[PDB]
Amino acid sequence: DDTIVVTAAEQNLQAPGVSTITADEIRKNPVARDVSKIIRTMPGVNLTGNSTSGQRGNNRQIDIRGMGPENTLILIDGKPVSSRNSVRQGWRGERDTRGDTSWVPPEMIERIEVLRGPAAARYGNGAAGGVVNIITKKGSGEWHGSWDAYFNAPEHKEEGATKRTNFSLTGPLGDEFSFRLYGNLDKTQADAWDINQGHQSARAGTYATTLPAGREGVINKDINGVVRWDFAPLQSLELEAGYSRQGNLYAGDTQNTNSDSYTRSKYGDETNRLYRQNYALTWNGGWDNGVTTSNWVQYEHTRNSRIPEGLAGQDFVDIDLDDVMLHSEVNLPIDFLVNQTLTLGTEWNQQRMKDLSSNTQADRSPYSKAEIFSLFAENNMELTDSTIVTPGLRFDHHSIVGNNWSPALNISQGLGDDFTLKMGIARAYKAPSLYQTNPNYILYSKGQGCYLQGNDDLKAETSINKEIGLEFKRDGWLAGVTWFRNDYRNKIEAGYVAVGQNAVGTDLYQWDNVPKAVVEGLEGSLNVPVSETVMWTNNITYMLKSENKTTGDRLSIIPEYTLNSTLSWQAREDLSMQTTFTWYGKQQPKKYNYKGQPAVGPETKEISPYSIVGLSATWDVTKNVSLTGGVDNLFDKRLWRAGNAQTTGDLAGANYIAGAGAYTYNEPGRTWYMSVNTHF
Repeated sequence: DDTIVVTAAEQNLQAPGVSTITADEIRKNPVARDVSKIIRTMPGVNLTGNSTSGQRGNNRQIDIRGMGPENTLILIDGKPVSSRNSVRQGWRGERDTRGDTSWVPPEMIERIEVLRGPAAARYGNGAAGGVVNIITKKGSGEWHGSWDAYFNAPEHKEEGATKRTNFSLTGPLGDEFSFRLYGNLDKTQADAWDINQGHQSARAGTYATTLPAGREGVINKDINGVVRWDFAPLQSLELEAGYSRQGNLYAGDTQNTNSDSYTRSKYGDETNRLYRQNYALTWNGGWDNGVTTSNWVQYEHTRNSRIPEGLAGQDFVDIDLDDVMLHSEVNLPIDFLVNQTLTLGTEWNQQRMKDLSSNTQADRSPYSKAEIFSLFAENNMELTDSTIVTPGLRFDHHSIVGNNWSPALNISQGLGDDFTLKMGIARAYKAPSLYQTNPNYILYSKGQGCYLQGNDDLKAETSINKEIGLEFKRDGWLAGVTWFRNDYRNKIEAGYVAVGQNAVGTDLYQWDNVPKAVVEGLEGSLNVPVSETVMWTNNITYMLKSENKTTGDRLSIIPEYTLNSTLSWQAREDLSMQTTFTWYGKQQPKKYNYKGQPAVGPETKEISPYSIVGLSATWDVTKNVSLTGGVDNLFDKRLWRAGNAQTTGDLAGANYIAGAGAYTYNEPGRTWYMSVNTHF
């Protein structure tokens, strides 16, 4: 019998908490400044700030199932992106990066895999929330190429516009060789410095001329090369090198005085930079035998050169991150008593950091370094014609933190009538950062929270993630309901109790483990082939629970439910159109302030449910030219950041900024856009 069973990894793409977005979907929904705009329309995915304090509220990233953006792991072609680790995390979880879903130009994406909960855990370190694996378009050995451009146009200028243009080339490079090359340039203007004027929370005294800043701008440059050697049947070697330069257009958190202040002297300048270099060597092999192997090595070098903000107690300060990842694995089809494919592998990862942070403040440390070594086995077993079980175990040894065991089990059972029952459970793993495990890494906050330092005795974060799903599927019909729950263990947050004062009576805290937190909810999907030419797709997500069991507070600020819906019409064979609709449930902020007291008055403001609609059309004029036009936010529904979620100062004193509650971000208004794709 020659029916091989698919690998556990492939099987897992069928888990109820996995979604795929195609190049076609991407081409019809042109992205402006970030592809997370399309990733967030998947069920169980939200766009939210790094910190539930509302700080850096206009820097939103992909959050999966309410676990927080920090818990989403991004891979490019299966390889982890560590770049975010060159920027230190703040006291409250804020992180001054643009996220990791903007390294790959949108037009270069073949497809996107979004894995959530149990399916995502096998990827190891960093996957507590989920995995977003970005797959690039591959070349075929013959000449092909593309030349594209995109730009939008906000009806309200305060809102920054985006322009993007890119190209790719691929072809034969000899006998057994080939190459792919692509380059990208994009620019997104920063929002106007006074965009939130007339919307700022109440403030006074030293804060009265201050305003909440809008979104910061960005400038991207990228170049990527790949050489592929197809030396044997089912045998290839692939060498990749790439380079990206990401720069900001400053606005900050309070780009606001009406005065010509420090905030206003930088507004629009590049004050922060990221240079990312990645190099990879990949060996994939196959045999008539059924056996496959995948072995690669990646070296990622990231430099963060930023102008520091504030003080303690224009010149760029740099931080360099080095990451080398080794990965090796074989897939063995096996006929024991039942058909099955055994996967066996190992990974080695080393990360080095070189800083320029000693901080007098009257702690000096040059490097940081850590290694993770891993072993893992997975098996995909075909128990019956309708029954599949995939058990797995991953072993991780972290150089500072020790051993971690991560078991997983996903089951799939056909129930007849094109109905399926699916369940999974897995233990996720996230190791603390070079920063959080370093006693030398300190942070001060005017307060006495006073000083916060590393902690070499931190446990890794862990998470038991579960899901049960029911799905009906056929002929373009799809209906599904999924229940999920994560019991999050040892989340690393700023500590809740001093560990002793200093040489002044000044209190010191550590990064520490929160014992328990929970996230629970429901996911639904509904696709209706309305007509041979008309499709209607929908997904809904509803949150039952989000909570840090230690503070009793929310883990992430997201809509209580989110509904996404697309209605598309294939009018001509070369012409389509679509309308897009999203509806958000209400957004409730934190319940308690920094000193554990109930949020009061303004700090408690919620955003009511709201919706945004878009329309767009794509016309393939020739098999070489495509034009796409659309408008986002058809009804111009807008939101403005009013400041951080909570009150700073004293409402009854002379100096203060009233809290914003959940109004921590700008939803941009009606916007026109156009896309021109040229290809062969």
